[PDB]
Amino acid sequence: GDVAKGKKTFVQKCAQCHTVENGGKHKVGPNLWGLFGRKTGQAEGYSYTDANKSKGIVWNNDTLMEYLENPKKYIPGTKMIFAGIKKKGERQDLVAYLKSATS
Ligand code: HEC
Repeated sequence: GDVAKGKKTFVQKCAQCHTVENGGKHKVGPNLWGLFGRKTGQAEGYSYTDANKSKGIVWNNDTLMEYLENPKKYIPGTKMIFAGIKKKGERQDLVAYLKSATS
């Protein structure tokens, strides 16, 4: 996806609850550094719900694309209160940015 477009999407819809940089602070949600290739709920020092921690899947392009379309559907009981990015293209660009900004 388009990294530049994904960045603006992140700033507009995710930034209020997330940071992505290495050593980033946890806000409403956990810092996202190192997300790809890691199982759900593994950000150091963040208090996740049992649901996010128990999902047991590995975050990557395919799981992030599904999750971001409807967070609560993928992880019922999650405390991430966000409806999701409905457009696939917008979601793909966001994932592209996430991959670039989190490593
Ligand atoms: C606050 C109102 C939020 C907004 C807007 C977004 N997210 Fe979030 N996110 C939030 C919380 C409180 C949590 C933890 C949920 C829990 O049940 O513990 C999360 C979690 C995520 C995750 C999973 C992280 C992990 O498993 O380590 C991802 C990948 C994530 N959030 C992504 C994300 C994106 C890309 C957003 C914008 C579209 C976004 N979130 C917004 C709270 C909030």
